[PDB]
Formats: sequence, structure tokens, C-alpha cells
Amino acid sequence: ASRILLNNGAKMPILGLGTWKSPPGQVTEAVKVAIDVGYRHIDCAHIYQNENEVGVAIQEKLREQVVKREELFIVSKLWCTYHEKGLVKGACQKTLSDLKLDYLDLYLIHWPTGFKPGKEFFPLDESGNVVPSDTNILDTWAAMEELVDEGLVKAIGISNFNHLQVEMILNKPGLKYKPAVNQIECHPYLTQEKLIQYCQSKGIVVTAYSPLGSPDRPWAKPEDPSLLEDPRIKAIAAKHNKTTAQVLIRFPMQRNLVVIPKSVTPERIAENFKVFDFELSSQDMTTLLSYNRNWRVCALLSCTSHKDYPFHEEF
Ligand SMILES: NC(=O)c1ccc[n+]([C@@H]2O[C@H](COP(=O)([O-])OP(=O)(O)OC[C@H]3O[C@@H](n4cnc5c(N)ncnc54)[C@H](OP(=O)(O)O)[C@@H]3O)[C@@H](O)[C@H]2O)c1
Ligand SMILES: NC(=O)[C@@H]1C[C@]2(NC(=O)NC2=O)c2cc(F)ccc2O1
Repeated sequence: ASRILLNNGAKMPILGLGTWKSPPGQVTEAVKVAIDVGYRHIDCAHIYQNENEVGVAIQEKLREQVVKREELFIVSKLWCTYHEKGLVKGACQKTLSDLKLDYLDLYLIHWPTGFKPGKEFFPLDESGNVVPSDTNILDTWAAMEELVDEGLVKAIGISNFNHLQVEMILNKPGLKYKPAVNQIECHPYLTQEKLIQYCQSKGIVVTAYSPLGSPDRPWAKPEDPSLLEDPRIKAIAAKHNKTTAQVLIRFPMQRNLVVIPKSVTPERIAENFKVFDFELSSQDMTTLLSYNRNWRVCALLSCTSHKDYPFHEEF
């Protein structure tokens, strides 16, 4: 099936288009091509600095009646410098304005770590440490709940939350809305079995980011493992007459995950969507799972002393 049921009663497309690192002069065409070839979910964020341009594409396709607003599933994220109560609505409303939407289908807390508010997305001290905010995540969550009650967002969720942090929200006194989604890094080198089983056991849908191992990550090193070039994965793809990317996107689909590969390349955008026509065997799935090496693309390395840094914990 193309969509998965959320704990808010809405359906979320299991395949979406990622937009981190999509250049502002390429992303409008990338999103327009994506909608034309069947994507109905776009993953966005204010700190990707391209929401205006994503929005231009969405609006054109709504205007052209290629799609109806109800058929789209648009996701964005609250940056770390907006965890204060008083700043959450404005940050949401800036994203809405940029995307030229009157609601978000899903709004996520981008990281559990709050940072000092200001113009800087990564405010730094004299030695390069991130300057934290004393806001705690449960107060941030109440602010996210308010956004649902004001009709600005249909669902709220979290991202890069470890199991104890998901637990903290689930055990929040006075909890009004559970998180719908936890969006986390997930691929055959970071298989996330423990955290996925915890979230799914609680009715929280997991979204897999960097599913192709983010080859365009700004900090890529030559010595790093490459999913797209791993002969073992290429062999599975060749057996199925699919590309390696296509196996990497179908893998999380069969774990009941949502997945959000990024591309600005028209041919790759179309390719990446043709993953509903084949199935990986359970053996293929267990084999892909065996490649785990707890390798992360996104480790937020400037925030390792933050009290809420999520990746000291095993999971
Ligand atoms: N919540 C968070 O903290 C968080 C963190 C990281 C990512 N995300 C979200 O997850 C998305 C996906 O992650 P990501 O951007 O890190 O990386 P990714 O989707 O794993 O990899 C994107 C890279 O793969 C290339 N690519 C795409 N399709 C390909 C194909 N069929 N064959 C060969 N190469 C292909 C893209 O190239 P071209 O673009 O040049 O075609 C780009 O260089 C992001 O864009 C963002 O929306 C969220
Ligand atoms: N260092 C990290 O782990 C993250 C990853 C990350 N990518 C992403 O999609 N969400 C993120 O927060 C990101 C994106 C940026 F635009 C700038 C920094 C950045 O850092």
C-alpha cells in the first residue's frame, strides 16, 4: 500500500522527497517533477534554507490542478533555536508562509536539543560549543500540541529522539497528543532495530532519513562506507533487476517505515519512485540488516555535550 496510518487518524505516504542540500535554484523543478511522477509527500525544514522554493513548486502544482491539497503530505521541522514556548508559533508560521500553505500535515521537533535563540542556527561559544537553551523538551512538546489545537498542523512528531526521550514524551504529565512520527537515520549500515521496535510498539511511525547514506553530506570522507557502491547490495539489486538505490528505498518500506530519499536529478526522482513493483525476500531483508555497523551520517557533532544530545545512549 502507498500510505501508512498515523495515530492521529491520517494517512501518510510511505515514500517522500527529501530536500536537505537541494539547491534553491534546483529544488522548485525537483519538487514539480516529483509531483508529476507521483510523489505526494515532501520532507522540508526551515534550516534547509529552501522552503520558499519548495513552496513555489507546491503552489504551481496545486494551481495547475495536478494535485489537490488533501492529496499532499507536507512535513517540516522546528529548528533547535525555536524551542522556547514563545517562538514555536512564529517558526511554524514562517514555514507555512514560505511553503504557501495554510497547514502542515506533520510538524516535527527537529532535534531534542534546544539552542539559544537568535539569527544563528548554531550559536557558538568561544571554543565552538553550541550554546544551549534551558527549555526542556516537554514544554516544547506542549507548544507543538498548541499548534494542532490552532489548526496550523494536522500531526506533530519528533526527530532524532532516542528511546528514553520518546519515553519522556509518552510519559509527559498531561500529555495531550502522542507523537505521530519519529524521523531517524536508518539504512543497512544503521539498521536501528531497537529504536524502531520501541517506536512501533507504541504506535509511532518511523521515518527513515538518509536512506541512501547521504553521499552529498558536506563532511563525506573517502574512507567512509558507501551503500550505493557496496557490492553486496549491488548484487541484491542485480538479482531483482533494480538499481541499488531502489533496493535501498524498498528496504525500509518493507519494515513498515516511511522513507524520504533526496534527489534534484529528474531521472533519479522518477527512478526512486518505481519501488512498488517488486519485493525483497525475508532473506534479502535479513541479509541487508546484517550489514549494520552503527555508522551515522548525522551525528550533530557540535552538540555532543548538550544535555539532550541523543546519541550517547545505545538507542
Ligand atoms: N531529521 C533530520 O535530522 C534529517 C537528517 C538528514 C536528512 N533528513 C531528510 O532526509 C532526506 C534524505 O537524506 P539525505 O539528503 O541525507 O540523503 P540520501 O537521500 O540518503 O542521499 C541523497 C544523495 O543521493 C543521491 N541520489 C538520489 N537518488 C539517487 C539514485 N537513484 N542513484 C544515485 N544517487 C542518488 C542524491 O543525488 P542528487 O540529488 O544529485 O540526484 C544525493 O547526493 C534529506 O534530504 C532530508 O529531507 C532529515
Ligand atoms: N550535523 C548534523 O547532524 C545535522 C544534520 C542536518 N541535516 C538535516 O536534514 N537535518 C539536520 O539537522 C543538518 C542540516 C543543515 F541544513 C545544517 C546542519 C545539519 O546538521
